[PDB]
Amino acid sequence: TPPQVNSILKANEYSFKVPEFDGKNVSSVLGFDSNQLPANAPIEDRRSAATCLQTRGMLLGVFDGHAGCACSQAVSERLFYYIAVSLLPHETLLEIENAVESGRALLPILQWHKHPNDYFSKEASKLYFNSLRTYWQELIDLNIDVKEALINAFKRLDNDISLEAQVGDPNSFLNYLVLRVAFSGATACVAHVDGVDLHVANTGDSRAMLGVQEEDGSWSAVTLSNDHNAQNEREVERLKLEHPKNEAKSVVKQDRLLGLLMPFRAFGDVKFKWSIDLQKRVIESGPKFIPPNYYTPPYLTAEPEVTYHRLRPQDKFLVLATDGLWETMHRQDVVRIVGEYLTGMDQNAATHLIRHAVGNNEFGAERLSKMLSLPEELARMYRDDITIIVVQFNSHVVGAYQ
Ligand SMILES: [Mn+2]
Ligand SMILES: [Mn+2]
Ligand SMILES: [Mn+2]
Repeated sequence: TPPQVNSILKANEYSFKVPEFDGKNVSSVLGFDSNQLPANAPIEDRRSAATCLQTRGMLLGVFDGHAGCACSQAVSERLFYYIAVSLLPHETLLEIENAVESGRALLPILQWHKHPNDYFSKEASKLYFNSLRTYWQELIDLNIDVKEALINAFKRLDNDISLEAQVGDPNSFLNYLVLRVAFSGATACVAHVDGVDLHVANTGDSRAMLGVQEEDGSWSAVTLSNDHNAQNEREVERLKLEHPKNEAKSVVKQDRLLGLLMPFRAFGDVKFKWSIDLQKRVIESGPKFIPPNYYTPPYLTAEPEVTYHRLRPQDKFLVLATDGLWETMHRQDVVRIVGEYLTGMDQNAATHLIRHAVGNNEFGAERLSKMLSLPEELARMYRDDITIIVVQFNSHVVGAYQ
């Protein structure tokens, strides 16, 4: 039914609006819309959005999980904390560690903007907090480039995931959870926006795209991330020269890392990072396939490619999305749809994008009822998990920067 279509499409619909100060719109970001449509019964995509409280920037992110949702969920809830901590000066690190030790009031780090369906891990909260505390203690003892902060946050979260999987936990559920997190994988495409400065750290084949309105009113897509997959020449060459000459033919086979992985960068997936001996010892330690040509590991990295963009008055919005969207529509179509929607040319841009992606026959927003009527088993035969965040910028505030 049409109203059933609306009920299913709007189930995960979410919107946030940056509050006005003194009755005026003062942020470079007006707000954002986000939505998810699953293809797998337990959806393996994740979305996240928060505002830094000790620093000013806002973080938004999409994460495409595979081999389960454990790693996508973990990254969804931890990466922003790692980034925030990496962005803090020594003064705030000291204050946080002192409040932790002396048991005083904890300084707040992030204000999350999460749909009710989105959740944190209750059972792992203490483990995650302990790991992040170790991280910021190391940062203290080691005593502000945003690009390098993002890179180091990504790398440290991945390394902590590996170490936690190795360490286990006395609680059986926690012990199996750390292993599930390390053994599954997740992409991560994250935007950090501080006034007019926009950084995009990308790890995998999710994508961020800027919508730019030209002087004539037409719309144009500007890429802010490079899909890390077989179609990326620089990525294939990077993989090639990261290993000896004998492996130039096997590092990428059938457009896959070692003939297996579609994304060439991701969190978790320790099967492509750990040594054969470490994998064997961990598998036999408690609660199995070694990739082919696994000679000089690691082969996979979570380290992101970081792009920087100074927002301009013509930069109207930014679309973060998993490949569940980008595989369905051309970039130009995505940005044209979103721009026409936001210019009043559905009360949620991401929901409208989903409506187009699923119910499309040369852009006719029909088969939507048929596609949304399919159960878990057949849904993944026609579509992938779809996750979208549309951030709308405040062009007046952006132009105020000059
Ligand atoms: Mn996936
Ligand atoms: Mn996907
Ligand atoms: Mn439409």
